[PDB]
Amino acid sequence: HPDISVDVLVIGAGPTGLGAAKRLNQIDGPSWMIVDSNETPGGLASTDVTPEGFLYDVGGHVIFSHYKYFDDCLDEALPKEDDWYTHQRISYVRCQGQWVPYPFQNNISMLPKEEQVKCIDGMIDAALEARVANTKPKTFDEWIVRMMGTGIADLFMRPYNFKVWAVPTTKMQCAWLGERVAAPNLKAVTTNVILGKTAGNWGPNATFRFPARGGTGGIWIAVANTLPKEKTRFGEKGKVTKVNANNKTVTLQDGTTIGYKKLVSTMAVDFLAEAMNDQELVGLTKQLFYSSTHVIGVGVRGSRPERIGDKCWLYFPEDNCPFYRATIFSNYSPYNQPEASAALPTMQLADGSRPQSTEAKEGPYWSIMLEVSESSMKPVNQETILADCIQGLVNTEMLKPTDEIVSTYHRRFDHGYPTPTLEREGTLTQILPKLQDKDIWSRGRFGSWRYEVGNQDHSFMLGVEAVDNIVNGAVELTLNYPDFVNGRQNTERRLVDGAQVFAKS
Amino acid sequence: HPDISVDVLVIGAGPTGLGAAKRLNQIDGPSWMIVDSNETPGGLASTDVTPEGFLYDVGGHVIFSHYKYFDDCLDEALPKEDDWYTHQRISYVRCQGQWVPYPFQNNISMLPKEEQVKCIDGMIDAALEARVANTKPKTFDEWIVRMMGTGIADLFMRPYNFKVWAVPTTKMQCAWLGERVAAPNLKAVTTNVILGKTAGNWGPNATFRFPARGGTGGIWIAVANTLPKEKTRFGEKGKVTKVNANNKTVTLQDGTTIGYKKLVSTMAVDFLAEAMNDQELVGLTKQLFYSSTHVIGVGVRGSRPERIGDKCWLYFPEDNCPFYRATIFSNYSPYNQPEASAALPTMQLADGSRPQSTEAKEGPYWSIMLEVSESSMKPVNQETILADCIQGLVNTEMLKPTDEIVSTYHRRFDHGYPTPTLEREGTLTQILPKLQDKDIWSRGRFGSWRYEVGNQDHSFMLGVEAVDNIVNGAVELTLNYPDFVNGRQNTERRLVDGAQVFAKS
Amino acid sequence: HPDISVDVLVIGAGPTGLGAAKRLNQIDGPSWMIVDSNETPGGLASTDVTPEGFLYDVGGHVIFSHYKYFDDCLDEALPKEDDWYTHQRISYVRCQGQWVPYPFQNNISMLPKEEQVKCIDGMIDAALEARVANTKPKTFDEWIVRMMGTGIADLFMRPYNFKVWAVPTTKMQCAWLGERVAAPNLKAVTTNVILGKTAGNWGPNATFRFPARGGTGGIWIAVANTLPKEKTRFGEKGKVTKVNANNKTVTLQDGTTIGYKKLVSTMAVDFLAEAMNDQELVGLTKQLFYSSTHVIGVGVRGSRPERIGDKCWLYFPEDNCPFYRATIFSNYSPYNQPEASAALPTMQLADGSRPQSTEAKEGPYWSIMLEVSESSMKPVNQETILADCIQGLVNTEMLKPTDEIVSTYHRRFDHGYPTPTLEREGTLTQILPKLQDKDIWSRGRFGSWRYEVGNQDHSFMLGVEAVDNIVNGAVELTLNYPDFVNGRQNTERRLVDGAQVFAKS
Amino acid sequence: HPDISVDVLVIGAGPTGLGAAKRLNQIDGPSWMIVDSNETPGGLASTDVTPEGFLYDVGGHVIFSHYKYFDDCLDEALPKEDDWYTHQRISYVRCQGQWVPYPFQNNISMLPKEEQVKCIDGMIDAALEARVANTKPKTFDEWIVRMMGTGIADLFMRPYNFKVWAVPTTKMQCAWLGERVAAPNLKAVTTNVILGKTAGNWGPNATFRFPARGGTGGIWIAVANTLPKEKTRFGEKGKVTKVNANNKTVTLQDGTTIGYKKLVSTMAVDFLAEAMNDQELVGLTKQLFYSSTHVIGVGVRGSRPERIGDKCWLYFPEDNCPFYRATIFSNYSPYNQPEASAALPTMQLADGSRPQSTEAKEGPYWSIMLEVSESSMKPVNQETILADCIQGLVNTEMLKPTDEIVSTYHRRFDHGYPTPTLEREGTLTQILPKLQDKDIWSRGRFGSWRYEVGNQDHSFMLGVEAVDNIVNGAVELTLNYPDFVNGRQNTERRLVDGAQVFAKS
Repeated sequence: HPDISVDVLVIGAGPTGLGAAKRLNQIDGPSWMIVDSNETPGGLASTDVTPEGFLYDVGGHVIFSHYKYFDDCLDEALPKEDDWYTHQRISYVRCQGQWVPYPFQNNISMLPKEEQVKCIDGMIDAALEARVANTKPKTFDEWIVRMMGTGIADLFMRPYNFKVWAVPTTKMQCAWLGERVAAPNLKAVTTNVILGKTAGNWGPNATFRFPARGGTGGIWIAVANTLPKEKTRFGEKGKVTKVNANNKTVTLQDGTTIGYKKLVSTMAVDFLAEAMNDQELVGLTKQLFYSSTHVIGVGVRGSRPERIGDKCWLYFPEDNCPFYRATIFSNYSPYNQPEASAALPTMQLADGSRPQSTEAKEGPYWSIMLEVSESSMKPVNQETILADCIQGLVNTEMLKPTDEIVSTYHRRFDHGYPTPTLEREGTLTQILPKLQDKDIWSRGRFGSWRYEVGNQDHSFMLGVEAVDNIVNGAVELTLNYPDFVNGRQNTERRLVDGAQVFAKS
Repeated sequence: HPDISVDVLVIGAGPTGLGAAKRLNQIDGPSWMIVDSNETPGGLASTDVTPEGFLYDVGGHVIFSHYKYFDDCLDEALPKEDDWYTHQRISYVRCQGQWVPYPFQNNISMLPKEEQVKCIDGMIDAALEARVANTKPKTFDEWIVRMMGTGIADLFMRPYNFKVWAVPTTKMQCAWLGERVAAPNLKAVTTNVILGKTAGNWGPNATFRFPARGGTGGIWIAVANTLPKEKTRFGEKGKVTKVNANNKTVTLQDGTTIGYKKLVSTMAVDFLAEAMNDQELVGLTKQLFYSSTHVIGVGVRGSRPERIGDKCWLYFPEDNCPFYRATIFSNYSPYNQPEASAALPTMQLADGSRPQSTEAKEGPYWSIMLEVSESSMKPVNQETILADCIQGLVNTEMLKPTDEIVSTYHRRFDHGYPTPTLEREGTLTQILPKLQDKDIWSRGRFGSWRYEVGNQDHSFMLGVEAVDNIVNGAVELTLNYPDFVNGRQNTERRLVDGAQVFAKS
Repeated sequence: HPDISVDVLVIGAGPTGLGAAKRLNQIDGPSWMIVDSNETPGGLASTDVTPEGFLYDVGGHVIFSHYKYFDDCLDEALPKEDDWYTHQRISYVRCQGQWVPYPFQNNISMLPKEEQVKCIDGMIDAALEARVANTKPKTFDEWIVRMMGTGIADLFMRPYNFKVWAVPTTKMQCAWLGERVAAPNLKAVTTNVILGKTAGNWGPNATFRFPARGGTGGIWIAVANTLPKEKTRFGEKGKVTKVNANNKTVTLQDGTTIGYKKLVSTMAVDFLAEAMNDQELVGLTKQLFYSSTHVIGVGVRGSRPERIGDKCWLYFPEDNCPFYRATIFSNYSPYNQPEASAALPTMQLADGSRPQSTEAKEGPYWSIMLEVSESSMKPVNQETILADCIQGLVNTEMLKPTDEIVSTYHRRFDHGYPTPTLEREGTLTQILPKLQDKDIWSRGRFGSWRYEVGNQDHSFMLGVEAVDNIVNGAVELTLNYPDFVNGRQNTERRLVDGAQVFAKS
Repeated sequence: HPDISVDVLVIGAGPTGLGAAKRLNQIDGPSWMIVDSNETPGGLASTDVTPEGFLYDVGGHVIFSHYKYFDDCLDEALPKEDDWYTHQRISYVRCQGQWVPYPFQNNISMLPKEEQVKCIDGMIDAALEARVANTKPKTFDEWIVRMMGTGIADLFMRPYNFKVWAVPTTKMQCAWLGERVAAPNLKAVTTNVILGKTAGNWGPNATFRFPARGGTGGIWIAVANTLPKEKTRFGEKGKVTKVNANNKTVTLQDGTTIGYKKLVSTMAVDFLAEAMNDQELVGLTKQLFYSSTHVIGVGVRGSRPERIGDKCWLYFPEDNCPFYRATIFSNYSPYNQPEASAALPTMQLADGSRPQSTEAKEGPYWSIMLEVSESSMKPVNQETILADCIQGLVNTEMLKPTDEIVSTYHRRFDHGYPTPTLEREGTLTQILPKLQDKDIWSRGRFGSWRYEVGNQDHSFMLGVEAVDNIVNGAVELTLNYPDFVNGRQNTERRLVDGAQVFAKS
């Protein structure tokens, strides 16, 4: 007999676990509890703060929701209008000294005419091939070329994607991209070239909302706060060290044992295999591939520069900087950095020099958040990456050499991106059903390892749907059919369903 | 206040309504009731019997299930191995004096050589066109010709489908057919021709099971018998005559009134609109097209003729008989007709002549069930159709002129097939959301009018998924995504889900 | 017995007859004679002069030679360097207020951007269609739109060709255009649009030579002059009125009879039929279609305007002028108009007004030569066409309203262009063999009626090859295989062949 | 001064040389002479005879004339109807125990059904690929596969062509095949398979004529006999040993010197270079490739067996015989072998054994002529090739083991086929113009090395057209445009041209 027994045990209190917990709490049938090794819930959707008062998410986090249920829970958690700021989804690609509006191909009018020719010629070849194609592309790289042609591929998507995924495009599958035909809109691209037109894919009806305070992490603290505390176990007291799948028992770091009938596990599935002492599963999970993420944060003195303006996130295919993406984090909330009246000494200039003066000066302040990927195919020198990033900011004209840096941040996250390699699906089909047969629902960004359903809303719903499968025999649509859930508005499932309305009568 | 109040009212106890009821009963949450104007549940999945003891379903009813939940309920209803008989899915196409195994194109070796040449030439054209196609077909007819080529299309699918739908193939949409590419398998067809091969699409793996007793109707009587009797009102006492959507009140023939919070309606949506006295909906529903079905049954003295054999159902593209489909119903169960020792006089010979003797003689007996369609584009003389069908059986060499007929059956069903016209969706997307805004779930073969999800299993699940949407916020997948439910094994939803397991503890 | 007998009689001393005569004269074998109704040889390659001293060819005549034999005779006829002027092949298309370098499609960057978009979109459609094309175009019109796409076709080739041929492009064949694939060079076209570039198809090596004196007509007088005078009969005395094909006799206007063994006839073949009093041939030949040509000449006071510059010939697709082509004939030779010291009074201003003064004033002068087509499908008012042309010159900004016109010319040529209609070949393959059966070689622009071998060099060579077929069994390649002779430089036949070298030895 | 001086010297009196001679003789202008090292004209179109009286051509020689001139000279040489026998062009392919009518692909209905399936599947792939093809094949092999698909290519064209050319198909060009599209007639091939039909490409209009006496060589002896004898020098006395291209002098084996103005050389161009002591030409001509031909003749006792019948020539793709082609030479003329009354002993039986009786016995006799190719890529054991051929006759069921062989013949011809390798043209366009610059016209099967114009008529006309180029500036059409001469009836040039008619008056 174990110290604790519940119907459904949830491991992990990032978005996926909290999703499971919210649905269990709403259903209010089977007993349950949720554990996490961290005292603060949120996982990779948490937020750090520097000693100088600059917040950083785990890299650029922008919410786009495909589900009403996720909306209900965020609304419940942060119900006030001033809990949120709304922004247009404004992004550019840095290329040859220019900020090119995303998506890159509709905007090549900004490049020299000789580059436009190369790009259009390439897209003409792709259009003519697509006209007679009768096989689907097999790799990300094939998909990219067929869609963009060679010239456009080489300027952006090819080099950018290696900088993000930390594996060559030729090593990745292309199903995760969805089911749209791999072929150019030659006319649209050419029409904008001819008219000398630029056009971003944002506007009044393409926005996101971002929490007013606490960064992205503020959301998950607040969602977790709506749960009954006695059913949570967050911190050292909730760290899982052993999972005995045959006994349906979990052991915590402090020796506590928890018996379950069903397990929803949201920790990285390779960690789960180890915790299970299951050598066959360990072997299989070791076949999966992932990249690590270095988040670098830079706090800067001054009112926001005109060159920066209302930019949100930015892409960097070029090799004059180590990061693949920069976020103007100070544009997301004025509470992501200190007030103007806060006094801070200059730590260094962007050119790397350090002033002798220790004088604390006032703001205002703005803030840049950078991401650098790492894998066994792309090493990162942790000791110089901060200074390399800062030099990169100078090379891309984001910072002037004389800009005053008042805060810095660097953190490496081991499991950053689950990689859609060619082998991923073959391996997952040997892993997930095996766990399933042991009444283990492994789900989440690393729980089930599928980037195309790896955002905050997807993750949350992987937990919600897992519980719905366990209790109500629901289909796990997000897990098995990402194109299905991503291609529609999912409005049917709500924080208050008919079951609760009828029961309250 | 109404005579009776329930959370969920279900109108109709055909498979769709019975699915809603089974799911409501299993969930055992919201209060509910189910009514039907008929004392015997089953709707179009019911079974009649002649005074001579010959059973007839409402035309050929062969079950292919896409859902475990449906299987669970059938097994619960009729759990004994001897409650069912199993048969291979054996079907042929009557063509030019030959029984051609289905699928037709894989078996044209039975046709004369010069005709094989014309068929293969047509399919080569279709194959060469498919290789460069850059558009999808827009009509059923275009889809047929792209798949088969002209010659093969003209022999079977074109004339057959007119005889089924009672509208030309050029007036129907083709999304209902699913997402497969409209293109020929030229190598499959030529290979069988070169080898002189015939092959049907059946074998030990491709089977169906049929109720031992009571015909298809027997299934639904048994399923209904699992419901709590007190929550059903079947018969004149259960005939709905009025629906007041604004007050959420239903009024029955005998004046009883029922209040509901949510309505699941499975009667034909055009009747529903009439009962709502909603003139706008009456107008829209009159825009829907449907065909009526004449069912003709013929009971025949004699052991099963060799030429008939193990045949199950049969297609008739040709002009020498009015029916589009025949079923050897006596092959489905030995209890679909009287035992050999039962004595019956001969009513007539197949060529229409009087028998030599008027006395009762013994069997054994076999049985043929026929289908003739009717619409505004295809009238049917009810006065002569029985005789025309019988002459058709002689014409197609199903009966010899000498065969002795000991029973006949004819019945017209007004709502037979909901037609996938080009106009169908345009009309339905105006009807269903208006009903939905009134908390009315109109669902079923004519409740929602979509043939591609119009079988017994689809119908049952339309009711189940409607309840699940109402109670648990489930997606109505069968209703909105026919290709999705038909392309997969739906195993998640069970008659005993977690909710019930956890509650029982 | 006839007044004269020769082995080979040549009717007509345009380039074609002169070709036959030149080759007969070189071979110096069979006896021969050449006749023409005009005292001056040259036919449609002759030159008129106005009373004011302005020369006009029969519309734009620019030589491009496919044969060394043709080159040899021109060099013999006019052997001095200063007998000729060399110019680049400079041409433009007048469109929407612009002079657009030929070829039109490589220069649409001069048009408004919105129009550029339409043109490129059309040619994209054309390129994608050509990629899967499995049939050849059957009409001139289909060829055009497949090469250019709709938008580009509509701007130039379609409306221009109707103005030229005086029949719609849908009524003409396309074999005469040669064997190039009807598909666009999409990359060349979009590249120039992207680069904002213009480029004509001329340069230091794309040139023509034009005679220093006497216009094109000067070539043929000089060539004719190299023949033995006593073998020529030019003028009223040389006019053929009757051809008796059965007696192999010809009767001239003055009553003289000529007997022949072989006839090379270069008069229009419809005229030949009438002269033969052959009703079958008369019937067939009037099934052939042709347009008449109006040549309009305008002599203008002043040095060459900058806007005109080095332009040679110009195309006019648009409806603001009646002519289809203009030639800056003063650019071809300084001797095509009077010298600057020559004094001439102004006849009218370009806007039609009277000059201030009637006095004779000095030059210099420049000169424009225009062509207007006429057919039963496109009537021409002979009484207003000159004035309409002059207004057309103002509309197209070739002349200012104030420009001083000092000379005018207008002449109508009945047989101008033999039309490549869809029916042409069907008719010619009935006519030519009947004539051939009577030992009549009917050859030339209207002798054999094929425009694609209808220039000066072709015509000449048609005569040469006819003689070579008659004497030496040579293949009539220019006549039967336009694509052959046009796709190579024909170098083998020379004015001095082995035969004459060995003979003189 | 040289011993003899002529305007035009012809080296070689095979068909090419004789063509030149015949045209020079007709033109009767320049002086000329023709020399040959063999006393009997004919070259590779000569005929040998065994000591037993069996004639053998140099392999199968079947005339198909593209030219009226060639016909004229054959008619003049052998004017009587009894000088020729006419036959249909009957040929078959030996394949898996059967005689398949040519063309192979239209007759695969003869093969086992499973094999027909593989053949049709392969041709289906070829048809679909051809539908979207936009590049031409670059090798003989690519051409074959695109026309036939893999299955069919592998059964006949691939192995047969290696047996013929003695180089792999992947090493040969495909321009020599003409300009017909490389694509299958899928309908014709499947139609014959469906109807179970066979059909040869012969009939009453597909015929050839063969000389009644003296074999093919009889033609050329008779053609040579029409020449003025004093202008010929045939035999050891006419053997060219030295060519001094700079002095325009030729030296014969007996020391005689001949000066020329123009040289028509028909000897193999590699031999010409050596005789010129031109080291550069030697190096170039050594880059050409050729195969040798072994001719094996077999004289057989007996009347023609039924299994042989009216067969003319036969193809052998398979490994069970070393020859690629057999000719039933005794079907071509009754005078190709001894009369029945001729008494000859049996030399061996077809199984290789000694006959029982060594007595001379009577006929009738029939006769088989075989061809085996050899090259550096395909060596042949010359010592055993006769016996291997005879065993091959047994293996292919052409001879019974007991058949009695009364005569054998074997001869190797070093220069047999000029090979259309990928390199051929790059080499020839360096060779032929360099010879042309020296007033040397090198022409013929090995004179100009183009197999596609390498038959008797082609060769003859290469000689004629060379002369016509030299004297009348004619285009050398056969030499430079094989597709042109092969695609039409060349009727213009006759043995009596206009030149001769006019001169005789």
